[PDB]
This record gives sequence, C-alpha cells and structure tokens, in this order.
Amino acid sequence: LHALLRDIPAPDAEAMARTQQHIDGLLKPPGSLGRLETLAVQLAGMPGLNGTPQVGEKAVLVMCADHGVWDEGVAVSPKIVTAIQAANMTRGTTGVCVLAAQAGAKVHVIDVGIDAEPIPGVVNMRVARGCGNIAVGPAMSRLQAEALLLEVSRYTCDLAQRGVTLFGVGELGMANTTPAAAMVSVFTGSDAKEVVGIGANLPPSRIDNKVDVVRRAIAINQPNPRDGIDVLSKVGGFDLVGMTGVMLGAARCGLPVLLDGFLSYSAALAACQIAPAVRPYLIPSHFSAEKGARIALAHLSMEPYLHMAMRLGEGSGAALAMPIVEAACAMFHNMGELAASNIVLP
Amino acid sequence: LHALLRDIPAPDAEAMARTQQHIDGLLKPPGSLGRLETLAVQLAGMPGLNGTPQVGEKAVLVMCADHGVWDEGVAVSPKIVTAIQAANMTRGTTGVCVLAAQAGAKVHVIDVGIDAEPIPGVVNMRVARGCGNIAVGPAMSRLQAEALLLEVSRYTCDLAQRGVTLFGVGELGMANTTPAAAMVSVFTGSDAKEVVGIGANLPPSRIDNKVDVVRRAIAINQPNPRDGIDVLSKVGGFDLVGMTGVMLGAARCGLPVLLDGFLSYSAALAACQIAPAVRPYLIPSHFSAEKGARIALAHLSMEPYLHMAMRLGEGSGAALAMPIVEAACAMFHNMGELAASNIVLP
Ligand SMILES: O=C(O)c1ccc[n+]([C@@H]2O[C@H](COP(=O)([O-])O)[C@@H](O)[C@H]2O)c1
Ligand SMILES: O=C(O)c1ccc[n+]([C@@H]2O[C@H](COP(=O)([O-])O)[C@@H](O)[C@H]2O)c1
Ligand SMILES: c1ccc2[nH]ccc2c1
Ligand SMILES: c1ccc2[nH]ccc2c1
Repeated sequence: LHALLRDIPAPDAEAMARTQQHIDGLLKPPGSLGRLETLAVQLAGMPGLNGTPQVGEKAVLVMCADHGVWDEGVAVSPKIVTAIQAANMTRGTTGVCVLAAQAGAKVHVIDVGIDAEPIPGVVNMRVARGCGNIAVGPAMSRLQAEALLLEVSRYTCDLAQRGVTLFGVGELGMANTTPAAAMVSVFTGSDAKEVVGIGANLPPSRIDNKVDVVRRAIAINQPNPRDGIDVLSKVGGFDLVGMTGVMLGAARCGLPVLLDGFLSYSAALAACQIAPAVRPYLIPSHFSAEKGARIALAHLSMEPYLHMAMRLGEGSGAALAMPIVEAACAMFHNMGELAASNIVLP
Repeated sequence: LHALLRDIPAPDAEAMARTQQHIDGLLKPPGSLGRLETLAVQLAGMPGLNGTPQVGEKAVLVMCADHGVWDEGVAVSPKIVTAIQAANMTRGTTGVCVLAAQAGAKVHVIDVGIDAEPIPGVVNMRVARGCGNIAVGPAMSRLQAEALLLEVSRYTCDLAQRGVTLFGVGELGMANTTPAAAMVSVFTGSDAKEVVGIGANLPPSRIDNKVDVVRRAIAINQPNPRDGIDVLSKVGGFDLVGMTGVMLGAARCGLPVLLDGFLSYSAALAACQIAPAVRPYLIPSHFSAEKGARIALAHLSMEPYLHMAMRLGEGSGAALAMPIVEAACAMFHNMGELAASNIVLP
C-alpha cells in the first residue's frame, strides 16, 4: 500500500500545455467554452490517457455494504433494502443502471460488506456482514481498511488494462450518510449540526438523534483527522473505504474518476488526506442536495457541473456527467481551427 | 399571428398527475432524483409529447444575422465572422455542430439577416443585410418583426411533423450581446450597467462605451416593456426575433425548447411577455458567464442545470443539455418499481 501511494503519477504538464495551445486555436473566442476547456486540459494531464483528452470504455463501480449504526435509528429504509437493491443492480433496473446504459457505461456491483447471504452476479469482496456500530466503537480494524483499500485499488486498475479509461464511483448502504457526516465533520472541522442531512428522507423530527449519534461516534472513537485511514476505519464504513480505494486505484493507473454525491465527497476527502496526489484525477459531477454538500465541496475546492438536487446515490450523478466528459473530448478533436478560416481575433 | 398565439395549448395536468404517481413508485426514495423528476413531469404535460416524457428526433435551430450597432465599436470580432461561421455550420466544424453530433441532434442554420451574399446550404429567411443600428433608431419595423416571427414559427412546427420532439435554440451574430443587454434592461427594469457583459472577449476598457450605447438605444427608441414585439423591433435584432419565433412555434406545436445562453434569455423574456402560455415549454440548459445572466434568469424564474461558465452561443449549451432531457425519459421508462421488489418506505 505504501508502494501504491508512492507510485501515483504526477500530471503531465507538457501534454497539458499542448492541449491548451490547441484549444486556444479552435473555431471560437478564446476561453468561450469555459469549464469544458479546463476539463479537456485536466484530462490531457492524466498519464493513462496518452497525452490527449479521450474516453474509451466507461465503468461505474458501486460499493455495497451495511452499517451497524443502522440500529441507532438514523435511517427509515429497512436494512434489507441494501441486499435487495444490490440484486436489482444485476438486473439493470436501478437508477444508476438506467443512467449508465444511457451513457454507454457498464456498472460493476461490488459487495464489500452486505449483511445478508452472498448475491450471485455481484463481485464478492465482503469484509464482514456489515461494519461495527460507530456509535459505540470503530467500524472496523485499521488492517481491514488497508486490505480493502488495496483489494479495490488493484481491481480498479485491472479494469484499466481492459480498455476502461473513465471511472465513476458509487455506493449502496442504508444509514451510510451518518458515517459520511462524521467523516466530513472530522476532516473539515465543522460541527455535526452543520453537516448532517436527511439522507434518504429521514423525518425532520429524527434529525436531532442523528446529530447526537454522529457526535458520539467522534467522541468515542477520537479519529485522527490527519490520518485518513484512521478516520475511515473508525467512523467510516466498508462502502466508503471501497469508494476511496477506487479513487486511489484510478489515480495510480493515471486515469480520471467521476465523483457522485455526498458519500463520494466523504471518501474523496479521505483519499486526498491519504495521498494529495490523488486530487488531480478527481472530477466532480453534480451538487448533492444533502445538507453538508457545500462544506465538503469547499474543502475539496470543487465546483460540480450539474445542479440537479439529486440525492439517490448509487453513482447515478457520476453516470449522468459522463456525457459531459465525452463532450470535452469531442470539442478538442472535432472542432475546426480559426487559422483554417482566416479568422483573426485580438 | 393572433391565431398563433391564441392556439398555444395549456399543459395537460392529467398526464402530469399520472406521471408523478408513476415516478413516485420507481425503485428509489421518493423525490431522490430531484430535478430529473420535475423535468420528466414537465415534459409529460406537453401535448406534442403524447402524455409521456419522450424524445424522438432532436434539432438545434441557429439564427444568424448581423447588426448595425456593430459600427459603434461594441464588438472586437470582425463583422465578416458572422458569414464565415454560418458557412462553417454547414461543414460541421463549429462548437454547436460538434456538441449536437454528440447528442444525436441535427443543426439547422437559418439566415435571417446576414450582411453578405447568400450562403449555399443555409436556410434562407433573410429580412435584410443586417438590422438597423439601434443606437440611432430602430433595428427594424414592427411588421418585419411580426412577419419573421410567423415565418420562423411555421418552420419550427413543420419540423415537428417530421419527427422532431425536442428543440434547441441558438444564434450567431457579431455584436448581438448589445441588443440582448438592451432588451434585458427594458424587460427587467435593471440599469444597463448591471446587464452589460464582455460578450465575445470585449476588453474591459471598452465596457463603458457599450453601456452608453445601450442607454442611447433605449432613450432614442423608447421601447414599451409591456409589448414584447415593440421591444424586439426597436432594440432587438433579426437573430433575436428568430429565436423568439422558435419558442412560439414549439409552444404552439406543444413541444419543448431548450434555451441556450444570454442571447436566448433575452428572446425568452420577449416570448413570455408576448405570450405567457409559452413559459411551460421552456427548459433551461446552462448558466451563461455573461454578466446579466443572473438577472435575466431571475425574471424568467429559471435555474439552469449546467454551470459550465460557457459563453460561446450557437446553441452549444442547448445541445449539451439534450442528454439530460433524455435521461429523465430513460429514468421514467426503464427504472423498476418498488412494489415489484416488495420494498415499502414510510
Ligand atoms: O449521494 C447522495 O448525495 C445521497 C444523499 C442521500 C441519500 N443517499 C442514498 O441513500 C442511502 C443513505 O441514506 P440514509 O438515510 O440510509 O443514511 C444510501 O444507500 C445512498 O445511496 C445518497
Ligand atoms: O450565449 C452566450 O451566453 C454568449 C455570451 C457571449 C458571447 N456569445 C457569442 O458571441 C457573439 C456575441 O458577442 P459580441 O461581443 O459580438 O456581442 C455571438 O455570435 C454569440 O454567439 C454568446
Ligand atoms: C468569433 C469567432 C467564432 C465565433 N463563434 C461564435 C461567435 C464567434 C466570434
Ligand atoms: C431505499 C430504496 C431504494 C434505494 N436506492 C438507494 C437508496 C435507497 C433507499
């Protein structure tokens, strides 16, 4: 894992410079395509993309797992929904499945800790049947976190060897906005009250309890904010650890990763804390309607492209933004040039 | 034209109700897909869509024309660029062409007043070689505005009879952010200084002159803000009138129209002033980087889905948002249902 983190490549400034020069010469006022241009340049800096903004195969990795903190009454969805929805993922009927199909991407469902019998068709990487209840102790051991980070990292990179050039990250797990809020609070130094949201339609009257649970998780575990792995293992979860591993893996293979919503922000904070070299590979998708979204995004210095007030998860926002990444590539390669039209602008 | 405006259909509330009920039953927490859900319902209310959110063929109509106010030094792009870019539109090398192709939409280039010889391959609807300089008088006569509104309206609807169900609107015309600013100022009652932007890279030192030109256009023409056609004919332009006509035409044929950037906001303000019944058919795409964008959008009560800091025009933002409209349709038709999985949520 030390080797992994050490070998994350830095962006290729040379390729980025050639990209900018080319974009500036396209048939349009310089900078007129705004963020689509900066995105194209960002992609050109990623080693796995071969010095140019391009998208080959697309994949969305969905990490599924249950949480012991569910027993604290922080979620209104039945616990079994995690298992049920993971099965639906293999049938193509879920929100991320439909959006991914629309984007021409394949969905990979990975079980990293669902509390139920193994589901056929789902990639098996389960650590245990659900993680520990963060309200009274740690979610898992540091070793369990490190092993899963490594496992997921290799899997992610291995796909790269099969033509995948763009990754999307997602999750599935009832009650996971609680550990996500705890992590955000710890990494950003914000009070729990500022970061706790309604998750999957939690009644307004039950918010206070959720805020209390988050505070207890932090007080009892005392996670070290300067150690991302310590935070993930103490107040995080298997699904959040797995999302973090996708990001470290893609970064190691020099490829881009599209974040999703609130849960993915938490994992991204952890990943950047663990290895700052990961930041250049992250691409925001949408702006989650979860309460703590603004704060999490601020500390990541990211501005989502899409404002859809979405809060489903599963990597649905990630899939929805894939066409945008392809648009930046299409702009770069298919547009004509000013010089070819004898057009000169001041 | 009176018949046209009178026959614009009202949204089908019955179909909208059936849509909501169906969306609420999909495999996800109610309302979790946010704006994607409201969009699907909006589409279901449009008569030309046959009671359901669906997208058949897609088209982007680009209105090209020159402006006499160009001589006032409000634009740094050579006047000929309008003609050159219109030709490029027929070659598929422009920004909107590339983005439209990515979205599977066809681009229609319509010349409503380019100041140059006719361009082969471009739909010919030219009113004159450029409109009058709004700084010293009106852009055109009221009759010329009304005739073009009617012409463009019929053309738009006629395409509907060929399978088009989703329209995108766009323009091309050096100096057109000046008349667009004048219109916005008049419709919203905002001072010119608050609505004038840099358009296509206008140097910061030349802004003052642009603000002055806008004020003179308004003082000299005295456009009536309660008469959208009066405003368009006095301080607008052929291209802006044509965009307005696309919106009235699509609304008349009960179909959706995707706005683009700043210029399209102006036209949309005019259209809604002329016929409020048009509003339900308009769908925002992105948030233009032009200075007066926020104000224009506020008076239209619209919140764009995309924040790309784009300011190219051509209908490029419109094309970029088409995949989003299709996503709402895909969600509606392809997702599974909660009941089928025996999932019950409070
Ligand atoms: O991605 C988001 O921003 C998001 C925001 C709120 C809720 N969710 C989803 O809803 C679940 C977490 O909600 P909850 O109330 O059980 O903590 C989980 O399975 C996520 O996929 C996802
Ligand atoms: O769509 C926008 O928001 C937009 C904002 C700024 C500039 N433009 C484009 O640039 C041109 C208008 O800029 P200008 O400086 O000549 O007034 C015109 O051809 C538009 O297509 C377009
Ligand atoms: C200068 C060059 C290309 C362009 N496309 C749209 C406006 C514009 C201005
Ligand atoms: C309840 C029902 C379906 C779901 N998909 C993702 C979270 C979730 C909760």
